[PDB]
Amino acid sequence: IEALPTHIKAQVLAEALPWLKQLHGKVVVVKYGGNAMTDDTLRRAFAADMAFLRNCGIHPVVVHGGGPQITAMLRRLGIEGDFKGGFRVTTPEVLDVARMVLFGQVGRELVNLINAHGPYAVGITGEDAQLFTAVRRSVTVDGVATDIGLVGDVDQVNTAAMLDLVAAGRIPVVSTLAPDADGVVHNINADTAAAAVAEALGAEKLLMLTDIDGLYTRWPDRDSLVSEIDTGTLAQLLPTLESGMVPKVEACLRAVIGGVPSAHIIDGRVTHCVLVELFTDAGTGTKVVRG
Amino acid sequence: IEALPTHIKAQVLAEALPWLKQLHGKVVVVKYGGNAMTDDTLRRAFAADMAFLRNCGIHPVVVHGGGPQITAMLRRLGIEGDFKGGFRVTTPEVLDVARMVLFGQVGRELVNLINAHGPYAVGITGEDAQLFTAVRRSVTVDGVATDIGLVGDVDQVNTAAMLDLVAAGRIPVVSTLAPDADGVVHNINADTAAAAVAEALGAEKLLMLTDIDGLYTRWPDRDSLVSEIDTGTLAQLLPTLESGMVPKVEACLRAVIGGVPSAHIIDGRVTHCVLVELFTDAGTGTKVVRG
Amino acid sequence: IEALPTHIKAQVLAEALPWLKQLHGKVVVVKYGGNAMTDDTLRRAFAADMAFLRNCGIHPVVVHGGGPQITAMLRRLGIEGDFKGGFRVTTPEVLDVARMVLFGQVGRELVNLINAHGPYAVGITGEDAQLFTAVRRSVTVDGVATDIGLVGDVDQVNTAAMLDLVAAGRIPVVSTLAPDADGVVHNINADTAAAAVAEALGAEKLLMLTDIDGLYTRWPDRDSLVSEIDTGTLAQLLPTLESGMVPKVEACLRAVIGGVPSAHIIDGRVTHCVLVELFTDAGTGTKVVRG
Amino acid sequence: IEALPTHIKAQVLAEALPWLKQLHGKVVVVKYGGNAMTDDTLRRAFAADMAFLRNCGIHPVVVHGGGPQITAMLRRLGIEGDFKGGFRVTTPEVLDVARMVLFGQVGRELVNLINAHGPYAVGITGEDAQLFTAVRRSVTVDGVATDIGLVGDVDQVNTAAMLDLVAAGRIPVVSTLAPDADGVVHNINADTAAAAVAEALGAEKLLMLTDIDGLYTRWPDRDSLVSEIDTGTLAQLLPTLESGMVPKVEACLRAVIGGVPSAHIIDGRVTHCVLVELFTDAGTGTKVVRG
Amino acid sequence: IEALPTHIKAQVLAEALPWLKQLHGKVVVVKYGGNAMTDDTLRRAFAADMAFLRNCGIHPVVVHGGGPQITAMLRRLGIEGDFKGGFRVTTPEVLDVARMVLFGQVGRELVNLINAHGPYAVGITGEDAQLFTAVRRSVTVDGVATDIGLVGDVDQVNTAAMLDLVAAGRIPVVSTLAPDADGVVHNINADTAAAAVAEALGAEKLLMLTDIDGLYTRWPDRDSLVSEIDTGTLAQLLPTLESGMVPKVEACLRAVIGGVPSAHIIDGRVTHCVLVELFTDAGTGTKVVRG
Amino acid sequence: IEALPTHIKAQVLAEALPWLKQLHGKVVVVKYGGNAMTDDTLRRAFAADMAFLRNCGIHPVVVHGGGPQITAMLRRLGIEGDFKGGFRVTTPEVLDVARMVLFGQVGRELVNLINAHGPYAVGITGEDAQLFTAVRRSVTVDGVATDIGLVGDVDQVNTAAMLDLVAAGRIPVVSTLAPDADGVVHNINADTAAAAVAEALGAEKLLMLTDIDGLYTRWPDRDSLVSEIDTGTLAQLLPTLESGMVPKVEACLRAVIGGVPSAHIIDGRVTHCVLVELFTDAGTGTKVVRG
Ligand SMILES: N#Cc1c[nH]c2ccccc12
Ligand SMILES: N#Cc1c[nH]c2ccccc12
Ligand SMILES: N#Cc1c[nH]c2ccccc12
Repeated sequence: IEALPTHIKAQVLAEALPWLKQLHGKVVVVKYGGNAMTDDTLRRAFAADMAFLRNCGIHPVVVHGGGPQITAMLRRLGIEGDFKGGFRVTTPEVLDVARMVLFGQVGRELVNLINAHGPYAVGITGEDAQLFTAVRRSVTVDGVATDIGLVGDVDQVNTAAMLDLVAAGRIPVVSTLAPDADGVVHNINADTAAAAVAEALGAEKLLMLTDIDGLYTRWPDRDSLVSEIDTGTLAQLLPTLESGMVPKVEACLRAVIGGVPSAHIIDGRVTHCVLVELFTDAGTGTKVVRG
Repeated sequence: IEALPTHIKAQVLAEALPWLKQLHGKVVVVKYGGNAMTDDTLRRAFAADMAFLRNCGIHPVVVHGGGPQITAMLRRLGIEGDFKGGFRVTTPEVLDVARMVLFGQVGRELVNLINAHGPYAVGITGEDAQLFTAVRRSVTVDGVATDIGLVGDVDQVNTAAMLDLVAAGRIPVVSTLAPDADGVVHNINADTAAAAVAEALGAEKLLMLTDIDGLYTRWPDRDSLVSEIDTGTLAQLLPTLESGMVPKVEACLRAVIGGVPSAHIIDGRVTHCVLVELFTDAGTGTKVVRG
Repeated sequence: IEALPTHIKAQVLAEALPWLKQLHGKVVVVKYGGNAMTDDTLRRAFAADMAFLRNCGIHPVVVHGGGPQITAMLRRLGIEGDFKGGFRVTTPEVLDVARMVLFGQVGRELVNLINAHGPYAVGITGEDAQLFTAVRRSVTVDGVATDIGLVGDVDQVNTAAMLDLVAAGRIPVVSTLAPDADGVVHNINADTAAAAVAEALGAEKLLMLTDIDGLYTRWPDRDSLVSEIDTGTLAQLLPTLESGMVPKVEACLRAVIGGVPSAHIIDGRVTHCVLVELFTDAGTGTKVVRG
Repeated sequence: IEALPTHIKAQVLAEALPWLKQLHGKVVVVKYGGNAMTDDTLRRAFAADMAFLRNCGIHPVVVHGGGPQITAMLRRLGIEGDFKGGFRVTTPEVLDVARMVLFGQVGRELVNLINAHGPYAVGITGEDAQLFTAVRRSVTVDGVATDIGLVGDVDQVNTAAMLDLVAAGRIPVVSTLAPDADGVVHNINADTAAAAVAEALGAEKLLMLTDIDGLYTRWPDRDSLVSEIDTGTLAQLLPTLESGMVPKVEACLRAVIGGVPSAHIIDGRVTHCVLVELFTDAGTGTKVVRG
Repeated sequence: IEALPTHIKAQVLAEALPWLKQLHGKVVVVKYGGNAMTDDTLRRAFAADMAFLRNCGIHPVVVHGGGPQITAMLRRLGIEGDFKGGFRVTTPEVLDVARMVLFGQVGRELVNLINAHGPYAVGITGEDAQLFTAVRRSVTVDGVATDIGLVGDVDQVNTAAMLDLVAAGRIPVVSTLAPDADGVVHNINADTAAAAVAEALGAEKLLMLTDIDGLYTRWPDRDSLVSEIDTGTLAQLLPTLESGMVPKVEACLRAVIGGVPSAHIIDGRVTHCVLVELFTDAGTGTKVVRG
Repeated sequence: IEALPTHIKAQVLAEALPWLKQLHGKVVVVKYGGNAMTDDTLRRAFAADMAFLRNCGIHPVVVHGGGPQITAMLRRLGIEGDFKGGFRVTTPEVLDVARMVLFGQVGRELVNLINAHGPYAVGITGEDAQLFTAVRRSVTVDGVATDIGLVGDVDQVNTAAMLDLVAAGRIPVVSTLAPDADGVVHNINADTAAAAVAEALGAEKLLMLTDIDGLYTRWPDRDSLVSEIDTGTLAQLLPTLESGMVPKVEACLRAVIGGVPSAHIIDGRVTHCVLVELFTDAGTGTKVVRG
């Protein structure tokens, strides 16, 4: 990284300035999962980027997933699953495991990585300070939508308390569990919870780290990768995409329709993807705006 | 509770007033473990008492343990232990389990119980916002003090950040894990961590919930239960007590010598023990002051 | 008070918690007169209860009367009265006496009693900082309503200045005198002034200390004492009650219709009546709500 | 006042500017008694001057007396006095009268006069919010100093609470009564209480309204009126002056020695004496500084 | 100024009080030019009056002109002018000169004069902190309105930033230059800029220092000088006045129609004209109100 | 700038993070002159870098020179100079010119350039709000140090007011003129004024833009350019350097000895020199630390 002439290091730094202005003082929600979360080099870069944002006076909020880690813990504990469609039923037992893996293991790693740069990160769920609630969701399994246990969608968000915590300079690292109106804690899909947090906080950008270059119109035609797309066009192509992309795309729609200026699907396999998507025009992600 | 004449309900309420004045605006650290934590009726009463304090403008801080729950999880996961003396060696594997049980299971239950009364509780470890650090401790096993893995004593405490969180009206529920100066997370004995938090925050009282009526000079002589005792006298009798009481008593000494006006050993088997110790002179606990 | 088992002292304390939550941070206006004001034991209990409220983060405002003390001072000064109906005409001379007795004697005693518990109470009239104004009221004497001198109803209240003084932690002790729009000070009936203060400050409760168990439908039928009643029903029975109860009931109507959630007529002959009405369900008072 | 050329109205206004700068944002304690308090034209001018100060961002504090009004009330009430030396013994009965006359009559008139210009004045004694305490004083009667009842000197002053009330824009009008360390209210000489308030608040000036042109070295030699004098010189001539001037001069000494930059003895028989002493060099008063 | 009896110095000071109340805490914009700006004695008096206002808790804002000083500098620099009608075309060269004379010479003198009394004045243009913008204005020259270069009218004003600077206790001294929406700096007529600042800041008064006794209906009939006039009447006589008075009168109309309670045309040849217009009823100026 | 692989744009951005942390919330004083100030491309880059810093929550303070522009204006005005040694005597006439060129021309250009990115810059001298004072300096001309008119060194700095203006988010652009203790304005060398501002504000870095690669031990030996040097070593080589470097080096010594962690001499001929010196390790400047 040293053979690079310094007059060019200068220019890439200077070229960040219009995005520094656009995001100064603003909320950016980042959904973090996939290989950016399981590879050690990408993890440390991700944590360093959160520290970066925060040392620019930008206000990151991290929502994390952890599907595979829950599955591994359930097998270690010998807890046999029930499955309707392709969905595990989350019994009270499974939720306790989900909660202790998400909040007590996965969240901790990111909190510690970020905090290597300063006292920034703090972990939380909807349970803490009543920051958000859940409502039980059913799923559609080849016809009759059905019940699959303590699985929810975000209900209400304590917008005021959340922004107080951010204005105080903290980086909330959110584990997606929250109580319903009766105090019963549900597990919430992390992609959609990111969308709901972004909308409630008036975020400027939703960033969705995913394990793909970006959105493909006609996968796997290479000459079909899009750079930008509107929600209306993104509605009419939703029924066509691979299973893995549906939650990430529904999140971007639910956010951008909800007033978030842009949602982005970026590649988490790229080192410092966040820095390149926010401060560079050479990003590989795809940007969703309204229309 | 209705056959009680109302002129007497009045008097017990009025008799709380001098302790309301003494504790208004003040920090009270409560170590919470034992049967007050495992029995459902005592749990709900404990949570309701934390809500009480907080609706009197008193500032509770809860430090919780969970030794037995860690042990059960380790057996469920089939993780065989190593033991020096009577101490389990906490390998990196054991700490990950300890942390996920303490923060992701035991802390969650108390947060949810308290939050049934309002948005008060928030869970945290030393990892969050760098609130406190640990330093590795060795243990003395019948002679040569020795190493037993990632087990620590509290090092430094971010007093300012902690009191900000309390002045904001929150009830921190602390899980005793914290990073050392190198970012490596240790498990801290909860009794001694309570003592260190109390001293750092300038608490007015340390409350230590324990499964005994109180301190016995000469157990099991009944006519030996003390009501109050000074630290100097409490130093010279320390080498004489049952194994279970040593950490609770060392905590009270380390706190009261450190400037906390009084530490109390109260019985957690009593419903609403906190209310009776703080707002009543008919408490069964034993109070430690300096001298 | 010591032969009472401690597990029962606990329960009556715990049973206060839902009213602590309901009133935390809220304004409670208390009209204080009668035998709770002239008996020494009831006085000290009343003052101690105001200190209690204030050490729970509740915000009491005390409005006091003093009819009989004015009369005694007038006789001591040999000032002969004029009477239309049953009403003394308050000449400029009588008002100067009323003001100096109410503010300079009766208010002082309560300020001093309360302040024995801390720097809480501060005395005031509408004259101070222009906190409220009066408008001259006429009275109805068996037909033609007529003039009886410098006697008023509360006009406007400086809501902002009043709540600043309360948020500062003070317990205003109000003597009901205020200037009209021309600077001429009037004496205001204390019961109705309490109602107007409660409505202006957005109080949660109006407490009216009176020398009776509570409201009787058909006095003196014992089996006619009510526990709760709505304003509409309380309008249609108003023309039926003893002379002494009319101002206390008109106050509760004017307050509850004005948005105060509940007004209460409680017995000031009961030691710590305030504590039992606020923090106990075994109260003897009668509660007025809208409907 | 109209035949005066306007170029000269201009100059006297401009000539106030260096005292506006000196006193902007500062505390001025004014002892107010005598004929400035009993003549209606001088009263209204005094009140208007307090409003003036306050509309210049200056912070007046008024301490008032009222000796003669107490005496008249005692005679109206037929309360016979006891006298040691020339001093009335203030029994509990006399104090109740003193307090109700000072706070409930004399203070009220000034509060109302000032408040004709805005919501500025608020009345208070040491009893309110524990603003100051008294300590019982004995007197020297031709030899053996002796006890004369509930008469005190100011003990401690709640400097913080007092300046909060002033920074809030209020003009405290102080009646000199305060409780001792046991809650027993004493009457304090107003001249000396003014001196103690001035010293406690870090006032810039003490103003002492008195019924004389100013200090005379050798009364009644006309060519003996002084314009300025230091405390050391003012100590050595104290044993020589008329009885009426001793309390006013002891006040100025106790204040200026206590750090108040200057104390002034001005003539309260002069309309707007305060304005002329503060904003004009043509004052008739006498100024005391240290040395 | 000493042969004046002191009882009369008192009365003129006391007679200022109702204007102190009216303007306490309020914004007063002062247009300053003409002989009050070029004569040394009038300059120092003007600066002293700004200090006066500020030491009364009044908030002056000074807008200054400087037409003749620009002309002299242009001749010193040998820059030949172009003239359409009677108007100099302000080329880029002329504006650089105008800006450096207005901000770098004329503004500096007033800043320094005022600051002799304290740290009050601070100089600024629309360029600083984007405090206001300009829009290019054309002029009407005996028919076809035409372009005369970089000359503007005030466009938008950063009301919030301006009042922050004033609430901080500063006296802004404004040089009328500001950028247009494209960053190109224009010179703004000072009289009309004063009117726009007054309206944007919600000033209580606009003061326009001019070199005349006041407005004459039928100049030069002496018996035609007016003391007060409404905007409607001031519209219909505008087409009749001398060239020099049109900008001063258009300013007063644009301000008073814009909600400023009164605009005043006062004589800047009078020492301390500001003090006499604000704090005296013997002013020679003419007051404009709406109607 | 597009043929650069994006994984490398990422790394140079990520490599800025440790200097973002070091300077977040801190003061950086930048002396700005020379060719970075006269070339249009370097000007716009400089202004953009100030906007950059400010959108990272860093607090730049710009001190500017302008020697050559003063000289040109003096010749345009035909003002003949007097010279002792190589120094122009600054008469009152020369200072008025210096002040109007520095504040009214050179400062304006930078204010406008920076403000193209937002409302950040505000121009000021020591005259404004009494922000700093000067003391007359003499010079040493081949022996006898002598007087050269109204030329000064910075005396006192209003540290509090200056940091208020910066905490408010403003970028002060300072023109080095200030009054002495008698109100007489002096011109201050900009290099040394930068050093004094840096020391007074507790800056983290002093940046000195100069027209050279950096400090040469033995100019013009190329193999003599230093990267870092301590003050003690920088004292003993000071008597050896070219005339142009002495003020820049004396500034760095006076700053670093005064507690500023590092002063830097960087090349203003390099586009975005500020960005490369602060956020890159490939800088060409030379850093001065204490020792
Ligand atoms: N709200 C909230 C919080 C939950 N955990 C925390 C740790 C430090 C500061 C704040 C919070
Ligand atoms: N407002 C008001 C007050 C009237 N008297 C007082 C005494 C202490 C504090 C505040 C006030
Ligand atoms: N806004 C603004 C300012 C422009 N110059 C200033 C000098 C001192 C304080 C504030 C400002």
